[PDB]
Amino acid sequence: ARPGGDTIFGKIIRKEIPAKIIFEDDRCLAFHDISPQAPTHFLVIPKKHISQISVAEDDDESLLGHLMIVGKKCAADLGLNKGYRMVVNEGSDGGQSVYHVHLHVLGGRQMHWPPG
Amino acid sequence: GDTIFGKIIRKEIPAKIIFEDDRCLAFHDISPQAPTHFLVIPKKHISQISVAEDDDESLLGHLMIVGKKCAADLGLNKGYRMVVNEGSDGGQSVYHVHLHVLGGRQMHWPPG
Ligand SMILES: Nc1ncnc2c1ncn2[C@@H]1O[C@H](COP(=O)(O)O)[C@@H](O)[C@H]1O
Repeated sequence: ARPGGDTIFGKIIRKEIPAKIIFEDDRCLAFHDISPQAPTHFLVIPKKHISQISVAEDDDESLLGHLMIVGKKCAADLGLNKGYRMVVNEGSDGGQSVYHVHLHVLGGRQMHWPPG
Repeated sequence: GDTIFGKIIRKEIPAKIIFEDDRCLAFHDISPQAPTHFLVIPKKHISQISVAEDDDESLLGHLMIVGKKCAADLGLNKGYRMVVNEGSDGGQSVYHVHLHVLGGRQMHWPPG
């Protein structure tokens, strides 16, 4: 059990697969999405492996909130001064493709409603 | 300034409440975009995620944990999408921080 696991995102955490990194600390990593859906589109992920939000534990609250605080700070650092949308996809109906928790941050254009 | 979400927290206008604790409130969205569409909001008036403080971390994480628990209780066993909107480009509709939780249909990509 390599730390962070062997999903795409676990490999990125251990520098085994390349990524365009915006910010890194002891708890999380922010990097650009390889298939962007907006002019700016990045991901914020914990270093701790949690497969999906539906299985997060109560004591994971601080870490999940940290993803949002880092996401909003990275958005400011990238000049997203008109705003942005944060997204978590859970399971099949959420469209989830990578089973390591992650927060999308999208901006640099007008986002539409409904959010998919 | 006050918002309609402040009025909902204070019980001044009605909403279909799903869950409440000492620090947040979850309730069905009045303009639902999926068969299940609810909001989880802090009782603290944070106007937008861009002005949240570092010491709000665990409160924000609490919104997500409450959101995922309410989703399971509402029977969203095939999954769901969580969304926080910021500002004009994000489509933020009320200037009181709120986590959307949507499910009961396939959610699509891009997410708006
Ligand atoms: N190697 C990679 N580097 C950066 N982003 C990725 C990589 N592989 C997948 N993604 C993105 O990860 C997200 C996974 O889908 P989802 O689980 O629905 O959020 C998608 O937006 C992908 O484009």
